Amino acid sequence: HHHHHHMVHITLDRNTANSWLIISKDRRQVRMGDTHQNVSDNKERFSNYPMVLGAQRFSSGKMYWEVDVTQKEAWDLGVCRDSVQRKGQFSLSPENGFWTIWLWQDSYEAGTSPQTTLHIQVPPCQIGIFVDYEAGVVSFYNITDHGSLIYTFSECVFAGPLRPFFNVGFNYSGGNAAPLKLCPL
Ligand SMILES: CCc1ncc(CNC)s1
Repeated sequence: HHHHHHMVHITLDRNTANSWLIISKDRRQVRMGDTHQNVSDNKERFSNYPMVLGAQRFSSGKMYWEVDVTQKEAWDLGVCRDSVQRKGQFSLSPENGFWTIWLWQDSYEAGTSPQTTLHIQVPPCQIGIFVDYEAGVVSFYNITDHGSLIYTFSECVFAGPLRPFFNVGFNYSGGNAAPLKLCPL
């Protein structure tokens, strides 16, 4: 792909984070803590899952960023509406305001309803995410495999400002402690 020139500097919004997440001082890395991280509760925090939003809001244009997923067993990445539900249980789907892919139990899937099997021959260490607001497109690229396409959501009905979306996943296994990292331009 040739989307690299739409690169945007994404930073994480502490105030949206689940209370067990640890966000680095530069706001470019997030990982699961082994306990509550001693923050006050607020209506923005994702309560049920280890999720956090980027600070940036997009309502136009073309945007591209990259995320490092090295050695993780489970994660969700993509974009979501600024107004997605924060509390209680919910599915990641466009009907609920999410445009996401994930890794879970050694398989990759796109967050459609129902979910779609992805075909990845080279497990990615870094994922590229491309958003074209006007076109209604969210695309995912395998940086480890020369930028090969993973998945395109088209005909997207964003219906609001978009925010970068992250889930570090649970760490029940002891094999999923590694962080998500926003990679340099
Ligand atoms: C969603 C908040 C959490 N409660 C317990 C957690 C620890 N499990 C890996 S994370």
